[PDB]
Amino acid sequence: ESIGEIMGKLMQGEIGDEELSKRIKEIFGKRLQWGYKPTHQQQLAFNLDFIKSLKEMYELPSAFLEAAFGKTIKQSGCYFKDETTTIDEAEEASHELYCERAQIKDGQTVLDIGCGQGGLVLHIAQKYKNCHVTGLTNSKAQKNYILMQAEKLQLSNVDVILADVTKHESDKTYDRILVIATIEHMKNIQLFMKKLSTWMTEDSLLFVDHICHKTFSHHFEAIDEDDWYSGFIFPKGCVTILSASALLYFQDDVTILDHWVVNGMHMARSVDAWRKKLDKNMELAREILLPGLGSKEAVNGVITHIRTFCMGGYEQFSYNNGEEWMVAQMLFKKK
Amino acid sequence: ESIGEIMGKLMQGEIGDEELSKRIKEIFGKRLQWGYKPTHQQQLAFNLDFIKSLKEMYELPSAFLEAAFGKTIKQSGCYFKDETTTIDEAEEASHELYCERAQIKDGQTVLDIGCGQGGLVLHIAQKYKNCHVTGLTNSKAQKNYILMQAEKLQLSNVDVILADVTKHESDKTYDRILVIATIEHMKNIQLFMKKLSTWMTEDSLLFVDHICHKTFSHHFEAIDEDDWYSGFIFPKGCVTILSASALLYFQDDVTILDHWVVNGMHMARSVDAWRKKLDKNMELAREILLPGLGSKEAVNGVITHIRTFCMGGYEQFSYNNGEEWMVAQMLFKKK
Ligand SMILES: C[S@@+](CC[C@H](N)C(=O)[O-])C[C@H]1O[C@@H](n2cnc3c(N)ncnc32)[C@H](O)[C@@H]1O
Ligand SMILES: C[S@@+](CC[C@H](N)C(=O)[O-])C[C@H]1O[C@@H](n2cnc3c(N)ncnc32)[C@H](O)[C@@H]1O
Ligand SMILES: COc1ccc(C[C@H]2c3cc(O)c(OC)cc3CCN2C)cc1O
Ligand SMILES: COc1ccc(C[C@H]2c3cc(O)c(OC)cc3CCN2C)cc1O
Repeated sequence: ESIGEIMGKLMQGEIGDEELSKRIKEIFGKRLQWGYKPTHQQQLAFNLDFIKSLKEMYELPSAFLEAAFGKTIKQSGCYFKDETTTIDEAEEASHELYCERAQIKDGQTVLDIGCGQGGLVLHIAQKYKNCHVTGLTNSKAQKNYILMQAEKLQLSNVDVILADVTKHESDKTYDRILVIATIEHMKNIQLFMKKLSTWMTEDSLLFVDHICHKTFSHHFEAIDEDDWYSGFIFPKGCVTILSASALLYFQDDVTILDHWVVNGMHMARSVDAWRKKLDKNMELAREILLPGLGSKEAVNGVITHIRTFCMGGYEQFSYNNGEEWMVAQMLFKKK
Repeated sequence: ESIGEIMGKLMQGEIGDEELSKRIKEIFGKRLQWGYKPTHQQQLAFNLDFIKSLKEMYELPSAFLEAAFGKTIKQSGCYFKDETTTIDEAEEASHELYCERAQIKDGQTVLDIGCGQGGLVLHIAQKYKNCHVTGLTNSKAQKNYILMQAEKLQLSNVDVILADVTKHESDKTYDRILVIATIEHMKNIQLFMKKLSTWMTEDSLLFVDHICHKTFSHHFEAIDEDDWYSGFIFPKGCVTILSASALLYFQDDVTILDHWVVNGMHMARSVDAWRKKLDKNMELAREILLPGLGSKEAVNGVITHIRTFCMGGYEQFSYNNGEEWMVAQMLFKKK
């Protein structure tokens, strides 16, 4: 059983959902075997080795995005109160959670780093009309989308910075900096945190939300030759899954004030909703993508990628009733 | 079954070792039930609540001490390589571990806070003749003992500061600060850490060793009315057991560089050796104490206290093969 084989059957839609879930679950189970140590002594030795190594280091059309994701195209874990919470409500609930945890108050300058399609930017701007809300994104498409939404919603307190955060230089400081599902993509965390501190004053607060494992850190990459999933989903080996505590060791330039995690079932419910909505709008999605992609085969490839991401994400975050992979949140002030 | 009852039978030597161990083990088991939460979400909420609360806040004759403890009267967890390691060897092995983990080098100024009988002070002074080693203790007896030992061992590089560390004021800085089994007694940790930072330069390192639980923090005090042990051992409610990670949240003035724990079986072997040696020298011990104490009953009381401490300590640190309560160590530099 080779991976070239498994990829073939996967791309040809010949693996049933039940089998696909089972295979991915098995791959995550192996990640758990790799990460858990028999003693806390060894667990910390392993975790500290990961932290020390860290310290030495085509866009989807928005119409397609709107057909797969919730209303504000949130691309991060949402928050589900009820069994009946829709993805749209879940988006809103997690926006309000961030506002509370980050102590957003009317009149503050707010910076959202890696703002995506700007669901959070738009939420804060509308809710707090005296705040000035800046999103920062490296994507031209995202900037354009946010600006269009701000205009449609009669929001005058939004700007977007188009930039690679790791290169962006400014003397500007902000009362509140929010970093949502972005730190996972950052090559140099110590330098990232340091730069963020330079955009803060003594009164600023920094809020970070990231997917985590409760116990250990890992790069999102294949353990063994049998793992076809990790490299399929992330073909760059560029996503890091920090442990729930990893950022505690990155207080060179910022100091922790609070620390939470959100159980993984919330993220699981998120990716499940995306998957279902994508399945629902499958034909429309296929039509939307065809122009920009060329082939209907290249279409199916993109769709398979996204759907499998959702299928795998479900197994990942729901493992052990959400008590393995989950979401970590931290609040810091400047040193 | 009242506690007044249990204390009576205990002081009258009418509780067998097997029963005594069982009762204490049960008390610790209840502490575990109290500390472990069903989700990491709740575990952190509980742990952060403990950390936030923190941020709002007659001497035994040395001859007796020599008859109960190892050669250098180390009053902290030792380190046992073999089944045949004596308490004396265990003392030495943990001294060398500290020297490595704290990166002690010949020629440094070294400060040992809460230095006790100065086993570590004497070890560094003898091993590194160009170091200057200062112990700081609040006990006149300890200062006297260390000074006598330094004189006997022809050590010219030792001084002792007699002081309450929480009141001590000095402009003096040191290359290395060591804090061994002392932070557990500190009322205000944030202020303690802050003061330590003022005794450091950019080149200094701070090493802290403390008893911990791997998962949660707790005051060493009775949970319920059935716990006769906690208040017997520590009648002041003045000992805090931080979690293995708690000090990560105290980086206002210092930054973490490394983090370890030592499995609890080492501490268990420590208190067991003390208990056995005390049992061995029981008659001598009783004789030594009689002058300073008056009654032979007051003697038995002190001995019961110490022995029960050892008996309980064994159950505490050996719980789950040393994977509950254990020893945490951290290395920091100044901010
Ligand atoms: C997983 S998405 C999170 C989007 C948004 N925060 C949300 O929660 O929906 C990661 C975001 O970070 C952006 N990003 C990644 N690397 C970046 C970089 N170096 N500079 C700026 N933005 C970056 C991506 O384009 C995207 O907007
Ligand atoms: C558990 S003993 C540890 C002794 C020694 N470090 C060892 O490992 O054997 C705690 C030590 O801290 C000292 N101590 C406690 N509170 C203190 C304070 N406020 N100032 C100075 N020393 C203190 C005690 O007298 C004792 O020397
Ligand atoms: C295919 O495009 C994407 C769609 C949605 C997300 C949301 C989210 C997320 C959700 C997961 O379930 C996951 O699995 C490890 C990884 C990530 C990494 C980035 N972010 C934290 C990210 C994307 O790159
Ligand atoms: C009776 O006098 C003592 C003798 C030995 C110690 C060693 C050690 C220690 C060992 C334990 O096993 C323990 O149980 C929680 C608590 C403590 C607190 C202080 N220190 C970290 C401390 C003493 O106060």
